Amino acid sequence: GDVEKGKKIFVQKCAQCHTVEKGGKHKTGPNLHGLFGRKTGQAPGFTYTDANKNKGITWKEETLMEYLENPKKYIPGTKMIFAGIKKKTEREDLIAYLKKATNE
Amino acid sequence: GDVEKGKKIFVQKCAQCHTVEKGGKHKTGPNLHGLFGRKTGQAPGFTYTDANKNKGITWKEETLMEYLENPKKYIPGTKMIFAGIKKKTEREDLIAYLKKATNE
Ligand code: HEC
Ligand code: HEC
Repeated sequence: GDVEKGKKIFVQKCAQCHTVEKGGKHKTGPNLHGLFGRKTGQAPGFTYTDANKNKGITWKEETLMEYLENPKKYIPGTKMIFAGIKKKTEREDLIAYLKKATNE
Repeated sequence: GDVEKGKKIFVQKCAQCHTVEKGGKHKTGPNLHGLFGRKTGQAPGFTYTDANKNKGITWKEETLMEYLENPKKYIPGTKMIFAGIKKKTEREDLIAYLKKATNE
């Protein structure tokens, strides 16, 4: 496998949701450091879907190859969920901005 | 509603997938200009999910307040699916980079 190319692909298709650095922060997705040898859905502090939580497989070259070709196929139920906004005043302020900008 | 606050929220939580300016572009999500007083899934040239496409309700403060607190709940089926990496060589390259970066 070609590392330099893989780095570019990661930066374009994955970096937006995942960090790989040790101690890396969780974003939309979980930090991926120490991924090889780790079972699905074990990154401490992250909230996985039951699908990702129960896949029951170990991440490594082979599993990643199948998974990466089509995530939903390998782990039916895996998806990105649009983060809700629980605070009422925040939703009110956001809508006020939306009402103005989407109409100007 | 506090426009100034909504503006910051929008930019930090929504701008990455949505643009609101008239003639704006579609990103991971559709441009939201003209959103109010119009039914769901009406953005020209954007392919929504059947879920978002058939919610049928009309966007306005009321409906937006309920939707924003929990998208999935107000529109069962709305989500983002993880795109696969069709090219076998890219998957290999990506995996090599991950193997390097997640251990170092
Ligand atoms: C956000 C829009 C993401 C993009 C783009 C990518 N992934 Fe992701 N990934 C994301 C989340 C929120 C999740 C968990 C979803 C769930 O079902 O709970 C994941 C998970 C993974 C995993 C598994 C991690 C684990 O089990 O600990 C891997 C290995 C993974 N994603 C890899 C990955 C790569 C390499 C991406 C680009 C090709 C990529 N993801 C993009 C969110 C997002
Ligand atoms: C990218 C990950 C997104 C983020 C972050 C936000 N939204 Fe989004 N939004 C996104 C998509 C891909 C879709 C459509 C999905 C589908 O089911 O087809 C949407 C949809 C909306 C809509 C409805 C548009 C319509 O009915 O025409 C609204 C009102 C909306 N999104 C608003 C919104 C706001 C204000 C966000 C941040 C607070 C936000 N979304 C983030 C993708 C993404």
